[PDB]
Amino acid sequence: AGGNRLSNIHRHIEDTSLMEILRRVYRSAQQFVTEPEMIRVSGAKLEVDPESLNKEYSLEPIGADFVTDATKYVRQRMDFIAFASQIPQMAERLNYEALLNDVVNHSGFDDPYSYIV
Amino acid sequence: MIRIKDFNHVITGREQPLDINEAIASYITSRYVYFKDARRVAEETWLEAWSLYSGTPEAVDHQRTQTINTVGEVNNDWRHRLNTGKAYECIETVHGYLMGALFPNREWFDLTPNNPGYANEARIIRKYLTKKFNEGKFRVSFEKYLRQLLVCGYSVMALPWRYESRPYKYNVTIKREENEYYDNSTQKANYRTVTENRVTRNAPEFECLDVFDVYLSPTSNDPNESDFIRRIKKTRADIITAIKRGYYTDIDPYDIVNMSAYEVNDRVDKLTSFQGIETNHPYCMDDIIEVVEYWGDLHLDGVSLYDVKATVIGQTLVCCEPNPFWAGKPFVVGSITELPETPYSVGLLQPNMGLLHQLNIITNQRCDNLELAIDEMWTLVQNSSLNPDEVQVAPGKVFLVDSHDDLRPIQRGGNNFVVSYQEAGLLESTIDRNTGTGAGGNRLSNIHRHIEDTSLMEILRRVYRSAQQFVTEPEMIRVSGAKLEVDPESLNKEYSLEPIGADFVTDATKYVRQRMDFIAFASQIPQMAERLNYEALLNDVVNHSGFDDPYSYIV
Amino acid sequence: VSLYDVKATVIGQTLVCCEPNPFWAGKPFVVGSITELPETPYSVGLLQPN
Amino acid sequence: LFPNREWFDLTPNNPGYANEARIIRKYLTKKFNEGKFRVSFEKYLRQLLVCGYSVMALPWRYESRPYKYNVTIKREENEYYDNSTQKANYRTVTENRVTRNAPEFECLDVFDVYLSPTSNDPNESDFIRRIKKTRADIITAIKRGYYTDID
Amino acid sequence: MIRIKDFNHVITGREQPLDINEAIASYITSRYVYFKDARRVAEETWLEAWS
Repeated sequence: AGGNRLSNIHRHIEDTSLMEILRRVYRSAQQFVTEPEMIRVSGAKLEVDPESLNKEYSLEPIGADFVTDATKYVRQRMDFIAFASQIPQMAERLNYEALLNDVVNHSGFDDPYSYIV
Repeated sequence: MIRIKDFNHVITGREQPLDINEAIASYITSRYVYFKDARRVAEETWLEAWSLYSGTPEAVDHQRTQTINTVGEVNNDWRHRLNTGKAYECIETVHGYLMGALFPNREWFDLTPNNPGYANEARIIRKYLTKKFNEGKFRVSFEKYLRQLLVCGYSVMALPWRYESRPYKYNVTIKREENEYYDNSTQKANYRTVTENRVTRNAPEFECLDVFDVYLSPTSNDPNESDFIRRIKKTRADIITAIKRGYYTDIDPYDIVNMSAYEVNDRVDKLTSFQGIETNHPYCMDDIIEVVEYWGDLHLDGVSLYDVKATVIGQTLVCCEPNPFWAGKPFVVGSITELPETPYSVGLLQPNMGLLHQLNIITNQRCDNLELAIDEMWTLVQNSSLNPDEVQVAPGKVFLVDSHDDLRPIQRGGNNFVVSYQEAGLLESTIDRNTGTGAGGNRLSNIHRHIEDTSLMEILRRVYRSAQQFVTEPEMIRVSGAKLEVDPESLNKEYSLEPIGADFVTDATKYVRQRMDFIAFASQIPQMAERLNYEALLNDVVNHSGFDDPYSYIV
Repeated sequence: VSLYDVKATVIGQTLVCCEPNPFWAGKPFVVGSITELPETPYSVGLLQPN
Repeated sequence: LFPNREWFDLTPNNPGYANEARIIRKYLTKKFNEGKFRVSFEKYLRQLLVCGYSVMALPWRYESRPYKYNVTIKREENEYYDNSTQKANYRTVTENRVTRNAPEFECLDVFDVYLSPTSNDPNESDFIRRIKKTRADIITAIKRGYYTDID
Repeated sequence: MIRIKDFNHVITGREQPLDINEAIASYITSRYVYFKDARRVAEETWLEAWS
């Protein structure tokens, strides 16, 4: 009822204002911020054109539900591994390399590959 | 003179028309006039539904002009111009439920290939469509589209790869700013001049079109296969660009300046006045021209052309060609409650519009009577001592009179407001009970299923077919995360994809669960456990587990 | 002549700046709406119907 | 909209751009924290709810770009003032500072922002803005060469 | 005199305006006036909502 109405309004506002602001901000940052300035502002240790900016250096902004999306992504793999590992003939036939790589990359860490030897 | 053999044509007579361009222009004009004339009552119903939905003094003024037709010979000249917002809240509740059902999460659609050997291409096309939808702001356009559909019972959406929506390159010469910080020696003339290749569009990829500007055939029963007539606002700059590109051929670039100006529809004017913006112009930018765009069949005198796109500027045919889209016209028509003889359906308001008007009338009449029923009044009779300038209320005031009955409060009669309140409550209950916003879940699920099957899935079908037709392998790989000769015949049979909504997760879960249960039953007994094709079982499970690159998980 | 996607600055009936849009993402202004109508850029607020 | 301070994420379309996506996300988070984005968004949303229409101006506008300057000041190198504390004996220094003349994120007024009446997309319409700009800012713009046709 | 070739431009007529700066200034002023005048009722609605 009221929750439904407010959820619809929140969806519309997030899709129209917040995501548009995010899009404008990161595209302007990509246009105007250099590599040394960016790594010096942020915690860390560039030639583009408008055509390629929409093609390969494109980012898609999402709200606070990224934790839920990553949780679903990781849970799909965990359920698949749990089903496959119980049966020996299929347990030997999994690519744990790719499985662990996807899990660590979508586990929500800031430096995920630092946890892989 | 268009080449008739270039079209899907049927020779219906011995003599073909002399000048096919004027013949087609006259046919299109006559069809447009007929479509406008046969839809007169429906447009009035849509406009009064919009007036009921929107709450403004102008909307109330428009509503009070329709109550004679809708409710009947009743009095509606109350000095109260209040609106209850009942239609507004019904539309918003249904809209919120439908948004929640149609886009519950970000993976709201899936493309299942019909040929199992087309899975990689299906996944790549799905990623391309997700990127396309995110870039084209599809959700906002679909929100407008659904609001219009729920209010009017009929809506239209234009999809990308239209001529006005194709992106184009251009050159810009600009002063590039290289430093974040401005110093005391900051001069703009000393900046490096840079010529940049930029890409832009002149029209949105996904657009919600106006029902007062989109016309369908009155005798057609399938809205998506009906003849399509659209009125387009195109600038002289756009027409010059089209002529230079060669899309418009029979019109003069320096006569389009003297070409007739755009005329705004009266219904659109009233709809905008409802919001409070005067689209009526002291000047209309002096730049907008009316364009008549026709999709469908031309039944002329001596020849009939099938599935054509035509463009007319005024009374002259500037474009005429076979439909360049293999999936049909890039316009999707959406309906709520389809009737067996009309292409326009019934909206959520239309069954309840008389009740909405009656509720507004009852509320206004009750307010008019109540404003008079509240005031406390007194009566003073002539006497010798109590003057009318001494009769005022004070705590404990003593009136020095000669008779106790000189000043007396006025006794008001019994007010008949309880019946008005009861009838207003009954009307509100009836409106919520007819709309389905209470059962109610069943009504909303039926509406959601119809909308998903009619509008969203048709949009998905047309968009992925147009992507397969117009998008090349290299740019598709560039757009999607990844590391082509087809024809309309094979397109529907081997390279065919089935679009489904958010229930693909449930489908994959069921598909995996059947195999899981079968394996669990078979593995408990050694005699049957040794006869299982684990290669096939694992392959199907990993392919239907919902991964993006499922074969990367198999050694 | 028709110019597309330009930034212009005017100080009292004189044009003091006119250039192509220097932003690849479009203008740095974001317009927010609540209930978008099919023919208006201005939407419906929460107080407007009431 | 803001249940926690990790209220947004940037997912790259190309899987080879994940590191740069993370750097851009961190840069955007720090910029949002510094530019007082939340208060501006509260004002923006309040205006949007009241009117049904609101406008927000984002950074990298000319009036919001940072600039450097020099100031000559007396640094206080001692924590406690004694009976022989004299400001004239302090160390005179010239410090290089950075600042802005306009906020990076600003909620604009709907009575000062105008759009095209016949446009359907509010974010793709013609934009007209009325700006209160000081003569000092106009002098700075003319000196920097951004304004060329006024004295 | 701004350079037209620097813009995303479309030539719509045979004769370009004599003074492009004044032409653009007049166009912007007319557009501002039109936008302000076409929005008078909505501005009343907004001020009423604020009140």
